[PDB]
Amino acid sequence: QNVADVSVLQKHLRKLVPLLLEDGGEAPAALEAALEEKSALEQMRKFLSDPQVHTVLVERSTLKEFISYNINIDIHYGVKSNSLAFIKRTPVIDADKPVSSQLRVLTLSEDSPYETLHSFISNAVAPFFKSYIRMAPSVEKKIAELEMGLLHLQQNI
Amino acid sequence: QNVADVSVLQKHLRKLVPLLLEDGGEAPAALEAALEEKSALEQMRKFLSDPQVHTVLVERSTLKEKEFISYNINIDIHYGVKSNSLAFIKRTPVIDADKPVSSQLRVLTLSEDSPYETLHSFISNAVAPFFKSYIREKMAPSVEKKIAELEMGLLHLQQNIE
Amino acid sequence: QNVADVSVLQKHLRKLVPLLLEDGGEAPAALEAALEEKSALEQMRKFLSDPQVHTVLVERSTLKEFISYNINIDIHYGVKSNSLAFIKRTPVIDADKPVSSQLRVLTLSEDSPYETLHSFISNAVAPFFKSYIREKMAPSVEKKIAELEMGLLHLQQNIE
Amino acid sequence: NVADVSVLQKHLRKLVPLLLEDGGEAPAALEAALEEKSALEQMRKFLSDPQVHTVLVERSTLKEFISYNINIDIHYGVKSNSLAFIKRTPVIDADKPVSSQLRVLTLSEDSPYETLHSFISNAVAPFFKSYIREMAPSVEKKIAELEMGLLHLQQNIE
Ligand SMILES: [Ca+2]
Ligand SMILES: [Ca+2]
Ligand SMILES: [K+]
Ligand SMILES: [Mg+2]
Ligand SMILES: [Mg+2]
Ligand SMILES: [Mg+2]
Ligand SMILES: [Mg+2]
Ligand SMILES: [Mg+2]
Ligand SMILES: [Mg+2]
Ligand SMILES: [Mg+2]
Ligand SMILES: [Mg+2]
Ligand SMILES: [Mg+2]
Ligand SMILES: [Mg+2]
Ligand SMILES: [Mg+2]
Ligand SMILES: [Mg+2]
Ligand SMILES: [Mg+2]
Ligand SMILES: [Mg+2]
Ligand SMILES: [Mg+2]
Ligand SMILES: [Mg+2]
Ligand SMILES: [Mg+2]
Ligand SMILES: [Mg+2]
Ligand SMILES: [Mg+2]
Ligand SMILES: [Mg+2]
Ligand SMILES: [Mg+2]
Ligand SMILES: [Mg+2]
Ligand SMILES: [Mg+2]
Ligand SMILES: [Mg+2]
Ligand SMILES: [Mg+2]
Ligand SMILES: [Mg+2]
Ligand code: NA
Repeated sequence: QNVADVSVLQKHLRKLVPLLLEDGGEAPAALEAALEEKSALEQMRKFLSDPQVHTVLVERSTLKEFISYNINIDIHYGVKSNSLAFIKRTPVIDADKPVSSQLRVLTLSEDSPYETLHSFISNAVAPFFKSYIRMAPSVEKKIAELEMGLLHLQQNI
Repeated sequence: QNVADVSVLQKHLRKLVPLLLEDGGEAPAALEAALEEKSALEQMRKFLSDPQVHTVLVERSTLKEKEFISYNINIDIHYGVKSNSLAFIKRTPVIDADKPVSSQLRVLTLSEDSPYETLHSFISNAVAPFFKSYIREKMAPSVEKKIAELEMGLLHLQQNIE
Repeated sequence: QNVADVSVLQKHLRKLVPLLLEDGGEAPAALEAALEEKSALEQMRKFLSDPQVHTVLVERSTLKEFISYNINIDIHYGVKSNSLAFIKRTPVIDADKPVSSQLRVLTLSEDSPYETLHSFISNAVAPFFKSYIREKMAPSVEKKIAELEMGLLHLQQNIE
Repeated sequence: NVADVSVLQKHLRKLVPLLLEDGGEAPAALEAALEEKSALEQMRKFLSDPQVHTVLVERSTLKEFISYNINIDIHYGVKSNSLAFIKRTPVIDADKPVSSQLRVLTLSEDSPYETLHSFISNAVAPFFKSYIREMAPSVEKKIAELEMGLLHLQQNIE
């Protein structure tokens, strides 16, 4: 019935972002600028309310010193960007349940995407899948093949 | 080369865990007990200093008694049926004392939902678009297909138990 | 040939822990959480099945009135921990015999370890050993027990 | 406020069957032992007298007829399996749980050299090391010597 208000996501990000993309301390003015952009507000409302929108990215960018943030639905890489991605666990974010129990969180660094994805596949997805299953064998093998593929791309820079 | 002290990871977890595995508030007593276990101190120390240990899992479990909450910290990444977890993966072989801890870790949450669904969601909603976003701007198109096959495979696995 | 299932050990601890580490009553929820950890299941399985693992420790810790349990193979002291140590009598715990006949049990308190050990040596080990030998290296071992007892007594006295 | 003898009896009625029997209720043999006059006096002493440190509950079999006996004296018997209780403080207080005030050690019918070797090697030595890692080195070495002494005594009769 009740979709969470945008302010619930803003408040959550003011607390979470400083822990994951900064060295602690309070939410920087730069992050507050991003949370208040009209575009950002509409992207965040869409994420909260629309079952077809699954993700939101908080991206911290530096230029040569100068820190900037941006909020958008699109999950992507940037050479001088470090990001936090939120994935909804259910189609809509319920105003009546805690927000943290409705999201999955992943961080995405400025490393080569081949390295970052290799690391997530090799160190998290592969053992988590094996832990459960120990078509399933065919999916275990595809995880292994994806891991190798990514390792090759990473080695071939 | 100076390795970060285990207190650096404890302090970080005290702040982060409540935002990700609880509904905010202070670090619960159950978490502090898990952070002070001798076994956990050992596991955390290996994570900080041993290039061969890539990961650490903070696992929050619930038991029916009304619910009893327990935490446990260990290197092994696994699923639990009434467990919601935070996994840390190191970006480099050792965690350096002289840089912020948050800059040296990758974080992923792992819920109590069916792992087929959890993994489908990470592959479909993060791994796929992150990869495609990068290659758009020769193994590469074959890895893109492999991600699509993995995605579909996890989708079918979930569908089969719904 | 048949190794006892981890559930045999869980059941035994559910009954025993409340009498030795609590004031009776039912197995606390804190103990049940410790008993179902994956790390704990693996440690307990290794204790039951592997000749090179001799012990398992059930450790009760207090924080701040907040009680936590943890199960692990390693025998150690903790400043606000009271523990129950099980030592196997044989290399492998046999499924076909009662579990209690296959274990030795020792409790290890939150007291200074000098005092705890002094007490076990002077009140149990010494008189047990003497009872047996009285009923060529044996007098030499008796002397070693007395030296150890003395040494532990002095270590405790030094921090009093 | 010193503990009454019934506090120790009740505790033994619950503990003994877990440690010296295969569970079940306290056998009549244990109840007979807890009501002997000699046992009652010894238990009373244990509770109240600073110079009595220990009490043993000893389970004996005769070819199987089961017998129990409670006495202060800690000793081995070839047909006996025992539970030893050691007081942590000079007297046992009624106002605190009795379990918090005792140390417990089981003592089996195995060769005493083997039982003692096992306690020293698997409990005392790592417990002491864990502490002195977090005169002490001389005691660590005496532990190792005792361990070795017991090992050799057991090997010699194998
Ligand atoms: Ca912007
Ligand atoms: Ca634990
Ligand atoms: K924008
Ligand atoms: Mg700023
Ligand atoms: Mg960039
Ligand atoms: Mg949806
Ligand atoms: Mg708590
Ligand atoms: Mg501990
Ligand atoms: Mg739960
Ligand atoms: Mg783990
Ligand atoms: Mg600093
Ligand atoms: Mg991170
Ligand atoms: Mg992933
Ligand atoms: Mg299907
Ligand atoms: Mg069994
Ligand atoms: Mg409890
Ligand atoms: Mg061992
Ligand atoms: Mg305590
Ligand atoms: Mg062995
Ligand atoms: Mg065996
Ligand atoms: Mg001390
Ligand atoms: Mg001993
Ligand atoms: Mg009674
Ligand atoms: Mg005394
Ligand atoms: Mg006697
Ligand atoms: Mg040893
Ligand atoms: Mg030693
Ligand atoms: Mg020697
Ligand atoms: Mg010899
Ligand atoms: Na008698």
